[PDB]
Amino acid sequence: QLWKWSGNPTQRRGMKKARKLFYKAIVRGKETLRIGDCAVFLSAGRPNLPYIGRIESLWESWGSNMVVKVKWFYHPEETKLGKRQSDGKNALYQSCHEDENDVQTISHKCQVVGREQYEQMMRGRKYQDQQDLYYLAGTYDPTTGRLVTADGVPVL
Repeated sequence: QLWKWSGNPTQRRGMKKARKLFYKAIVRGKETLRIGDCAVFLSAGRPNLPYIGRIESLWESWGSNMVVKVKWFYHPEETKLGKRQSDGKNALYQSCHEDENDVQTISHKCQVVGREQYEQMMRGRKYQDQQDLYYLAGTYDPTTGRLVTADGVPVL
């Protein structure tokens, strides 16, 4: 019931300069999590719906501190605009705003696919409101507040 490293690491420096050992993947029993896969985390603050992010760099510092750098997704409720009318279920807005967190705060691996792929996948199972599959709806920048659709269309 914990996340452990998987595979040989590589030593490097910098990245807020000090020394660390960067790994490529973590494992929790049956579950695997490689760099590039999307993961739902364990959130507790004021953000509305669960934080979901893409892993960019896993490392361990001196003292066995497991740190994961995450590029954040954004639910429609977390933007400066509310859930757009007819936005869709399980919509995620891509962002290029990243930060570091603890590796053990990862709830479970998830998938982020296109809208048509999302609707083709979620066609049968009656238990639809899950937390394992989401669809990309566009790009959101928290610094500017601007957000565009999955086709490059800014909104108001």
